[PDB]
Amino acid sequence: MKIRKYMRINYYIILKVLVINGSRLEKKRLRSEILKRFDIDISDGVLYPLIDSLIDDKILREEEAPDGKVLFLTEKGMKEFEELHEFFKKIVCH
Amino acid sequence: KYMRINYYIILKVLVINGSRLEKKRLRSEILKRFDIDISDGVLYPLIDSLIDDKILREEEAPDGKVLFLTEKGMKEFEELHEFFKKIVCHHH
Repeated sequence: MKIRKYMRINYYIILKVLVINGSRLEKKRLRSEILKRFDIDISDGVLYPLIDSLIDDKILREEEAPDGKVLFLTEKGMKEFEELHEFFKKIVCH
Repeated sequence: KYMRINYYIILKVLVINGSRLEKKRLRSEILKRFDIDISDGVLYPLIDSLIDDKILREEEAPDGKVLFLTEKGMKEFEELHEFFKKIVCHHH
């Protein structure tokens, strides 16, 4: 296996927070969710570009809703999460 | 600069090998231990950068240059390991 572009902790964390919330989360809550679940504070200027890349690569989907935009994890994204989860488990965990 | 995960894998492979490893065996060891293929194009300059950071040191020897994780190096791995472990392993 070669190292691939999403093998970064912040991508894993974003995908994990989606899976945690049943593959659906309002965009305005992502930063808070990450902070409360992982104790990590990602700035806006770093976070939302990561989100954009995921959305434009069809890992995430975004639907415009009246009370904020909603993020969805796609089938492609769930498969990527599973790949990333196995990768990080293999190199980090016992 | 390179993706940080490479830095972690390098330090981990050194720690697993008792903080010492022949430079030539690093690529093979990473593949053996983790089934991860990392290029010499990434590995070698990254090693030089970690040497400038005093994270590794490089002894000359036959049958080749030997890499050593410093005390600084070991502390930096532990910190990063603890950081990743809480995120990834048995989290929530």
